[PDB]
Amino acid sequence: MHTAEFLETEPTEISSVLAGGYNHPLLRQWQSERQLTKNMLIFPLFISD
Amino acid sequence: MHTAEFLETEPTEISSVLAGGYNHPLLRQWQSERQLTKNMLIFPLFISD
Repeated sequence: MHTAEFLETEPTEISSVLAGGYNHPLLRQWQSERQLTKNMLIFPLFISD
Repeated sequence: MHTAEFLETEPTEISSVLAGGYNHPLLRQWQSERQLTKNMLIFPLFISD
């Protein structure tokens, strides 16, 4: 009978662990190199004669 | 009589002109690599027993 196979793993390498930096909603913001603000927007205007 | 002296100047070099990038209040913001937001603040708390 086909059964789930689990390979022999080695101890986790710290260099592999990145999850600690984006496990929370706030972290999603901290992880952004730049946050979206109102004064960053430029609305186009088509003026007619 | 001591009078104001003005030296002979050469035509302005474009590479000298940087003023066009921060002459307006909004430009002061555009010139910032990162803007200050509320979710960037971390308030310290001293809990007593």
